[PDB]
Amino acid sequence: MDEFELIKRNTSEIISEEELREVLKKDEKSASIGFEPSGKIHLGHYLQIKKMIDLQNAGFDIIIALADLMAYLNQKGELDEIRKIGDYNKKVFEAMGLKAKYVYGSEFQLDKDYTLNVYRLALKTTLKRARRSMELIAREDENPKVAEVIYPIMQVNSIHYEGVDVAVGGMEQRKIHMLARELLPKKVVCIHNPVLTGLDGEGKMSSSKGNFIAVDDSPEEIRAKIKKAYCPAGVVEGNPIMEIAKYFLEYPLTIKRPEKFGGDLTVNSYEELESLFKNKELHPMRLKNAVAEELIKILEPIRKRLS
Amino acid sequence: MDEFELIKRNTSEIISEEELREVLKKDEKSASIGFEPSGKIHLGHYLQIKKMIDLQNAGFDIIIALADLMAYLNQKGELDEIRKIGDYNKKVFEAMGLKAKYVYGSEFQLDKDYTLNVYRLALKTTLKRARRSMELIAREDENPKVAEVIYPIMQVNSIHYEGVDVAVGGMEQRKIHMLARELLPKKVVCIHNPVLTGLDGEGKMSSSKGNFIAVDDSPEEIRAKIKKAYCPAGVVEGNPIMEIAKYFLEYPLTIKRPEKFGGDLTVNSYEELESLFKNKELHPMRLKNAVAEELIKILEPIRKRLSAH
Ligand SMILES: [Cl-]
Ligand SMILES: [Cl-]
Repeated sequence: MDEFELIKRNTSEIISEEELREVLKKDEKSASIGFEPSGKIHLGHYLQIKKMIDLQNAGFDIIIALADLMAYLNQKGELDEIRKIGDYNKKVFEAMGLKAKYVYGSEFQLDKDYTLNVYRLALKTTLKRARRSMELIAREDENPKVAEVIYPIMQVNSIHYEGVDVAVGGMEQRKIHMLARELLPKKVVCIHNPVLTGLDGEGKMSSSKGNFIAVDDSPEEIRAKIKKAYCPAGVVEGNPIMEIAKYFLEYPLTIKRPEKFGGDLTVNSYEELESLFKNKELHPMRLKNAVAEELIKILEPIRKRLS
Repeated sequence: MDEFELIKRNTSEIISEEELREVLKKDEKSASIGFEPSGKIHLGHYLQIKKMIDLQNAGFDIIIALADLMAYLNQKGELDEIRKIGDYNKKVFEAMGLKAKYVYGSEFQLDKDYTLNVYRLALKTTLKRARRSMELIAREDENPKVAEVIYPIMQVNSIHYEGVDVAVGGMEQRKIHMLARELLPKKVVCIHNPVLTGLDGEGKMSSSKGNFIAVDDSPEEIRAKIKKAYCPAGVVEGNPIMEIAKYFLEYPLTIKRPEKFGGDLTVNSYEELESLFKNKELHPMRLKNAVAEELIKILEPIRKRLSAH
C-alpha cells in the first residue's frame, strides 16, 4: 500500500488530498497534533497516535504539542497541575511506539513575538467565526467567557509557529483548522480522525466521562468495561465495540467460540465482521469477548513498558 | 478649596468618594491615565491632563500610560508608527505643567507573567461584559474582531500592574473601570472626566478636520475653528463653545461688545455665562470671539514651552 493510502486509512477526511500529494513530494515535511493533558490516555488518543505513526512511516517528522496552555484556556484547572498530567502522557505516547518531538505549549506560547501575533490574528478574526469554531470544543456554558475566542486564535498561531505541513486532529478540530487555512500564509494540510464513541454509547470517549478503555488498563478492567458496553445486536452505527474492531484489531481475525455456538470463526476484513454482526450471525457477548481478548494482546506492550 | 474638592471639580463621577477619601490619607499614592498616541493633542486631552495635575497637587504620583499596544489592538496602524506619535505627545504633556512618569505599554504588556494574567482574566470575564464595555470605545466595524474583547482585559491588567490607587479616564472608560473593580484584588478608585463635544457638534472631540482645538494650534486656526463651530443661540446642552467656557476659562470674564448692543459685560462665573446665554442676552458670535481670544491666552504658555525644543 502506498504512502497516500496508508495515511488516508481510517480518516474521516483530508483537506485536501491534492495538497497532501504535493506535501508527500517534499524531502522534509512535518506533522503535528495537540493533546490537552489527560489523566487517562485511552483508545481515542491511541487512534490519533496510530495516525501520527502512519505519517512518521511516510517520512514526516512528528511534533506532539502537549497543550498545557490550551487546556488552561479551556478551563482544566491550574497550569502547574496541567503540566504534571502531561509528563505522564508523554511516557504513554513513547510506549505506543511513536518517536517524535514533544513540545509543551508554555515553552513558547507566552514569548513576546508569539503573543504579538495572537493579537495580530485577533484583529483579523471575527467573533462570530471564533465562536463558531468552538461549538464542538468549548464546554457547555450559559455565559460564554472571552477565553473561548482566544483559544482558536492560539491554536492557529501554534500551527504557524510549528511550521508544519500537516495538522492532525479529531473532526471536532475541523473549523479551527479551516481558520488556520484562511489566516496563515502557508495553507496547512488537515487530516481528521473520526470521533470514537464512548462505551456507554452516548457521546465521545472521554476521561472525565468514565466511558473509556485506557491503554494501560489491566486485563480484568478491559474485560469488565467491554462486557458492560453498549452493543445492540445487529446495530453497527454508534456501536463502540464495532468501532474498536474497525480501528484497532488486525484482519484476518480468529474469534474463538465453543462448538455449541457454531465453533471458532475466521473474519477476513472489518466489512465481513460488519456483515456477520448486521445479520445477527455474531452475538454481542461473543464480539465483546473477542474484542476484549484482542485488545488485551494489542495493549500488552504498552502496559509492559509503563511498567 | 481642600484636596477632595479640587479633585472633584469638573468631574462627571468618582467611584467612590468614600474610597477616594481613604486613598487621600495615604502618604504615598498614585494615579494613572492611558492615551493612545494621537497626532493632535486637543482640549479633550488637556481637560484630562488638568485633572491629573489636580491629583499631582494633592500628593499623587502620576503615571501616563502611552498606550501604544492598546492603540495597536484598536487598529491604529503599525506599532513603531504608533510609538513615534507618542514621543511628541510626551513633550506636549510636559509643556502643560505635568510632572509624571511616562510608560509605554509595549515595555510591559508582552512580558510572560503579564500575558499569563491576561489569559487568567479572560477565563473570568464574560464575552457579553467585554463587548458591552467597548461600545463607546471600539471603532465602527461591520465584522467585529476578537481584539475588541481582549482590549478591556488588557486595560484591566495594566491597571493591576501599575499598582495605582486611582484610575482616571473619560466617561467612555466607565465600564472597563467597573470590570477592573470586579476582576482585581485591589479596588481602584475611578475618576471620570466629561466627554467634550466636538466643534461640529456631532460627536466627541477627535482629530476630525476642524472638530478639535489642538493645544499647539496657532491663533488664526483657533479663531477660524471657533468661528465655524456649532453654537446655537440659547442652547447650552451639546454646545461645544459653552463647554470650553465651562472647563477652561477663568472667571471673572470680560466679554467685549459695542455699546449699541448693550456694551461690554463682566461675568463672574460659568453659571452666570450660562444664564446670559440661555436668555439670549449674549449672541453666539460674541461668545465665540471671547472664547477664541481667551483660549489663545490660555494656550499661549503651552505654545511657548514647546517652542523651547
Ligand atoms: Cl455468536
Ligand atoms: Cl451679545
